[PDB]
Amino acid sequence: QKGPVFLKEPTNRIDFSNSTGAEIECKASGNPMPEIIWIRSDGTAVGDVPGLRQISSDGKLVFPPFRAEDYRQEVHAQVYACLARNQFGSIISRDVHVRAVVIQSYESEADNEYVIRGNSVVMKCEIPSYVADFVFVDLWLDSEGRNYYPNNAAETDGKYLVLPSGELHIREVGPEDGYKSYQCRTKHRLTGETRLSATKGRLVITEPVGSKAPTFATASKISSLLGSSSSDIVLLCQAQAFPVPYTRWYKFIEGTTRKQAVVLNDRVKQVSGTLIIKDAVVEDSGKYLCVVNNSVGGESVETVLTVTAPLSAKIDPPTQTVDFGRPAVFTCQYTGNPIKTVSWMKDGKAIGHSEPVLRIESVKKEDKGMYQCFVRNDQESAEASAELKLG
Amino acid sequence: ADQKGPVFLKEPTNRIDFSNSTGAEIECKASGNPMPEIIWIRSDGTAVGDVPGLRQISSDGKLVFPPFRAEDYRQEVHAQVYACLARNQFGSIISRDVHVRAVVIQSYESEADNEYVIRGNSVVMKCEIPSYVADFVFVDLWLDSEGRNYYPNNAAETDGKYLVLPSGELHIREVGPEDGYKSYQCRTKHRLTGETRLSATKGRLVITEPVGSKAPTFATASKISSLLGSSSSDIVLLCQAQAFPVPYTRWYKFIEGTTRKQAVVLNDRVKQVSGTLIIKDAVVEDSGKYLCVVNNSVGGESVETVLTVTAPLSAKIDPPTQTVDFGRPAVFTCQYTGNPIKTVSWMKDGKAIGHSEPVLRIESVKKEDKGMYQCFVRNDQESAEASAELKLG
Ligand SMILES: *[C@@H]1O[C@H](CO)[C@@H](O[C@@H]2O[C@H](CO)[C@@H](O[C@@H]3O[C@H](CO)[C@@H](O)[C@H](O[C@H]4O[C@H](CO)[C@@H](O)[C@H](O)[C@@H]4O)[C@@H]3O)[C@H](O)[C@H]2NC(C)=O)[C@H](O)[C@H]1NC(C)=O
Ligand SMILES: *[C@@H]1O[C@H](CO)[C@@H](O[C@@H]2O[C@H](CO)[C@@H](O)[C@H](O)[C@H]2NC(C)=O)[C@H](O)[C@H]1NC(C)=O
Ligand SMILES: *[C@@H]1O[C@H](CO)[C@@H](O[C@@H]2O[C@H](CO)[C@@H](O)[C@H](O)[C@H]2NC(C)=O)[C@H](O)[C@H]1NC(C)=O
Ligand SMILES: *[C@@H]1O[C@H](CO)[C@@H](O[C@@H]2O[C@H](CO)[C@@H](O)[C@H](O)[C@H]2NC(C)=O)[C@H](O)[C@H]1NC(C)=O
Repeated sequence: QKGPVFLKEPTNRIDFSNSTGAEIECKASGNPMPEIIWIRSDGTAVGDVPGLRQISSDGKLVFPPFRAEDYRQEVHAQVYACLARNQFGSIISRDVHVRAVVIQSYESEADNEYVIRGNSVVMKCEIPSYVADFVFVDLWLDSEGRNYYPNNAAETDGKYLVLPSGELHIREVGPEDGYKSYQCRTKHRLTGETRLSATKGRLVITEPVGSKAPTFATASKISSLLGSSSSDIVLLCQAQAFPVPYTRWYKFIEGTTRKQAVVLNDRVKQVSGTLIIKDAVVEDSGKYLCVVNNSVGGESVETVLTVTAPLSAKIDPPTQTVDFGRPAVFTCQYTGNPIKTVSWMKDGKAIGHSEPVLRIESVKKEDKGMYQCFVRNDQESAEASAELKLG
Repeated sequence: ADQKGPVFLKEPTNRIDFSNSTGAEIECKASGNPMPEIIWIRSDGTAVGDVPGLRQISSDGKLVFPPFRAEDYRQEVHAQVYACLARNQFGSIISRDVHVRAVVIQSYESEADNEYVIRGNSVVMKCEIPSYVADFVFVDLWLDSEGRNYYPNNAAETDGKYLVLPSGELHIREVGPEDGYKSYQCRTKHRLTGETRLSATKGRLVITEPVGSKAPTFATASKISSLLGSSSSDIVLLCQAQAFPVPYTRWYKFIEGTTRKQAVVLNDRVKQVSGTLIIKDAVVEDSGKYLCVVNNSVGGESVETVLTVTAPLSAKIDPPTQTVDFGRPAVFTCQYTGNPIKTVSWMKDGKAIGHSEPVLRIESVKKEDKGMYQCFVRNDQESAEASAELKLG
């Protein structure tokens, strides 16, 4: 009577510690009631692995907590999927990427910053790369016991500002800021446990002798970063000079040398030399230029920004009934950036068609069933289902 | 007879850097008949006199900056761009731009970082130098807890466990657990004061045994970077990425069409060490966009690097001297080298003639035209000049 439709579809990424474990739930409607079958991305069904992987009584895929020595890649590092099958047909859920992580101790270091008097600075929380995925800055702390907290930047005024990217920004540092030592608290997403940095960083304020031209922390005149739509993005410009330089941001026109001055508003803001883009959208993508001038001279560093958007898929029509021999057409309406590939499936099998529109010119008894459109990134996947009825 | 305009025998270098304690002396010498007078000037053409205890003109033509206390630093003296003026009755010539930079010595400490590495792949160890001494301080040698000294190599032979790169960082092939049993210290040497200093912090290699497999991961999320290099110098393009199983890496160089790319040809000159590309004895033609591609069974990643190779500026005028009979044609051809070239300009007895073309032609030689001529090639960071004389018959 009716094909399967996912009511609750597992997320693309499931990350958990070996201590917590995880349980993945998948549910779908239909008439008759579809059966839920957990599978790998390649389509094979998954069974119980003692102490490691279990199919629950309610149809949930479970990974109970386990010893680090019991780690298996075939289970814990595997990409899974949910299969909802019916007499009418079957559908496959978007890729479920399971990563079980054995929790391993780490140390964060707060770096010192050597500053020319009057220039603004940004303090970094150094996080070892192996925990870099699961660890972020909780807050900043100083020797006198003052707390600086992360905020979506509604108000950029004030001396100390914690950037959305986790660094601690400080306006116009004088000698009076040199008596403080700064420390950063890190938070682990999986364990929820907090840890202070092993090393306290502190500002070294050097009084300017003579004049100095703009000088960046690095000699690299170009870089890039990735960002999410609807998330607050930070473009850093790190330069020190005396007399204190002024910074302006420009945006190049696509495939052109020409560029426009970035317009600053209640969403796009500039804190000293740093640029913050709140509530980012895909169109913010492009090539940006930071220009730093002072009386003695000037420099320019470049940045390439790419703003990602979540993948979504919709098939028009959701349902259609065609007669034997007549054409049947499916149009996949998808969104999100970037898009690497489009692909189609029928009742859980690759149809070998990469175009957003799928058309069966002469329909047979075989073609009846559920159809799916799959859009994917390296990072992501999305799925939409549609049903085809005969007569 | 034997009468000739000025020509520089010794032209002071483009960059003069010295510590407040050491001091400096800049000497400019030029020939001529009669003996030319040497006069020190600024870039604007104004003459400079003696500033007591700070700047002094020696009558033999030396510009002297005796040692001074940090309190005595003057922007108008120590940070100034100078030039040498050699004048005679026939004309005058101005030397290349001389950038004088005096530096008050600041105490510093370099950090030898501990680096986390997955077993089996290569690692490069950073020596952090405070950005304010970054100009004047470089890595002299590496030293380890066992007392083994590693010295910077020209990269003649890149085989072997340990290779100190031209840039000063320490590269290590196929790190095993045993390579983490020891701790490393880098020794930095200050260029101006000649003093050597230990890192005072010993970095240690942490070898983490792989739990499952992981795709290529770079130290930073940046997919692009650029760097500058000088001709004849050994240039290092770093690719620092970890994966398990240990990944294989490929270097490419984009075509000027920018769509196409070619595999980098490895030879006795251009050679890569386990993912780190070294270009020895660099030339201008090595410039371009490079791509480091790290692919593995689990996945792949590619980082881009834009390299620019600079060559020193030099200028020479084809005739050094010529004598015209008032026959109307007269010609000077400026031979210049180096990269990049921002501007070419001709000067007459120390003043711009408003001609930027490499070949200066004076049609209609007249008594107004007698004097010294100069070709001037400039980039932002350097300058060069050539001298020539014009005589009448
Ligand atoms: C998930 O994996 C992690 C490892 O990746 C695992 O955490 C580790 O558990 C072991 C226990 O099996 C811990 O060992 C302890 O270490 C502390 C020091 O940190 C010791 O003080 C403890 O004392 C023990 O020693 C006695 C004998 O010497 C025992 O008889 C006594 O009962 C105590 O157990 C003990 O040695 C280890 O520290 C942690 N490591 C980390 C980083 O947390 C975790 O248990 C795994 N989770 C599950 C659910 O299996
Ligand atoms: C600020 O400094 C910049 C240099 O970073 C100056 O602009 C550059 O000038 C050079 C020529 O020397 C050009 O090749 C660049 O294309 C210019 N870049 C830009 C972004 O303009 C600029 O003139 C300086 N501005 C002031 C007011 O001094
Ligand atoms: C050059 O400047 C440095 C300061 O940067 C001077 O070194 C100082 O010397 C005094 C003694 O006269 C010491 O008490 C300080 O600790 C030193 N400071 C540093 C940073 O070394 C040095 O004397 C100056 N040189 C001359 C010739 O005066
Ligand atoms: C090596 O890695 C690259 C990605 O770093 C793989 O994919 C290439 O990705 C680009 C997109 O940036 C596509 O345009 C190319 O077509 C992809 N390459 C191919 C061959 O399709 C690449 O596939 C990897 N190569 C191998 C042999 O694994």
